[PDB]
Amino acid sequence: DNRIKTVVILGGGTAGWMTAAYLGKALQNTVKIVVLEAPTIPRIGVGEATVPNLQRAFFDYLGIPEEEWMRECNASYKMAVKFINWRTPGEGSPDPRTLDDGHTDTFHHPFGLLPSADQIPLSHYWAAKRLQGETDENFDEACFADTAIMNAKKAPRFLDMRRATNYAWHFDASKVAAFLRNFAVTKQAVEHVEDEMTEVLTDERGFITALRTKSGRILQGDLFVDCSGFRGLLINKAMEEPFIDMSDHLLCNSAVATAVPHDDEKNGVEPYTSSIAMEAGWTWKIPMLGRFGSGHVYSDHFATQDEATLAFSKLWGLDPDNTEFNHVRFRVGRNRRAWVRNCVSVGLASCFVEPLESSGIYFIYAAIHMLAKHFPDKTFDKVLVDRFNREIEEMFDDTRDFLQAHYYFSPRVDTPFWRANKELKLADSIKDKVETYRAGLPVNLPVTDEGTYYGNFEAEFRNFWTNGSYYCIFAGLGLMPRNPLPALAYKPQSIAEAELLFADVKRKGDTLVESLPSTYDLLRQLHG
Ligand SMILES: [K+]
Repeated sequence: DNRIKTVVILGGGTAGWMTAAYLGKALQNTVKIVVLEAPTIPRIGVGEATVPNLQRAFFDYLGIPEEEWMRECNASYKMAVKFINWRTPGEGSPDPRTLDDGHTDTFHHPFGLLPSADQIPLSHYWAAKRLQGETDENFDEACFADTAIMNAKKAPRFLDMRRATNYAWHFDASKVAAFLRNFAVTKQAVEHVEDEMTEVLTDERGFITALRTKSGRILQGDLFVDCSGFRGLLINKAMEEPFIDMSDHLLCNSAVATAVPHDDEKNGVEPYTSSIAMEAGWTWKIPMLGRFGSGHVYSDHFATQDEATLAFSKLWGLDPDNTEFNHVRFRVGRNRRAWVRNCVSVGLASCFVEPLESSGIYFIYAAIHMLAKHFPDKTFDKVLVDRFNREIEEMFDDTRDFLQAHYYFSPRVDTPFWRANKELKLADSIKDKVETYRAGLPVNLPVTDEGTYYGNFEAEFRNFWTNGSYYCIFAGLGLMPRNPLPALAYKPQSIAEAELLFADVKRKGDTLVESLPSTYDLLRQLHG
């Protein structure tokens, strides 16, 4: 028996309890699991957004129904990230300004794969018509019916819970973590030790043999998972793995957040996350029932905590001296290696980017999934560790580049922050993709249908940011192809077939906007 016998997870929150619950299922009762988590001082719940695979890849794996967990964390529905004021100058405002060309400064990044005609995505037929003046429609409204549903604030399900569209979730992270702790302790026999870590004990090879807690108790184990957050108490301190700072790619390094009571009856509930451009970063808005989480992400090189706090307060008309605020300084980048010896980092201890595309929980689920597949024995085969590390670094570096593109192709030059973004270097892989896009070609064409894509985690993981996503961001920000895809000039029958697809998107939008309940009414039914 060369097998791991005990796994010790350092830290709770979403990373620790997701790791514990998932390995609890994956390891089929053959391994003892211990979580060491300090008792937490409650923070105001500032909200978290997600991607659509979360229910199939995580909660369904555990046998937890959607309704059951949503009801315990005041969850709500997300059909997109909506970008506001990313092309126009001025102070932070929740209200979209007007472009020079008359359009409102808003664009959406929704979920779902674009349809095709003649093996060409609908994106390309839209681009051809827009470049030739045959349409004035934006990409998002021409190509996704979700745009019209979100503009009317309708829900992504009917009141009988029939599905109408793709969606993800908004929720209180600290409640999801509590829900998962309860699940893991009562249904999977995870041991919860409520204490702080004071020592990390190592053998002659530098492998961890145990942690000591503040009370003096020693927790022995074979494999250690670092979910300790930005401090990286195992991976960075004890194992001495360097963190690669990537502030030469992304500038924001701080946030100030709160939760804002909201009149759902008067205003309705928006089925989407908003990203509101500010003078020295951007502000998230994550609606739940009765409230929204909000947070201004900023670079402390271009604004002081007080400046940021004032600009954030002015957005929502908060009184800055009579408001509860959380302040965070973050690490941007990743570890040189995520897994060293018998220490595997997951969550913030591993890697982090600002939540501009709701990547946080995804990075956790992906790391845990890959750990279960690369799960070691006590010989810790180096190839197994290497392959895991290689997946984590490519996943992170890919999303990092995608995020950088949101900033680099903003036309804003009104503040030193917006201008500073354009003096950073683009990474090679994203320069290559921009060039491809600019010639009218697709970037990262989806391999498969939407069922298979959101059904099989490996299919999404290998094609996470597809053609549709690059169009949403580049076209949204005003970067167009230099010309249409030249093949389209030879394909009049394919042009006409795409016209039918555009008409289908319009019909679906008009029909569903008439018949769907409001997001508010679906939430009221769900939360009982
Ligand atoms: K051991």
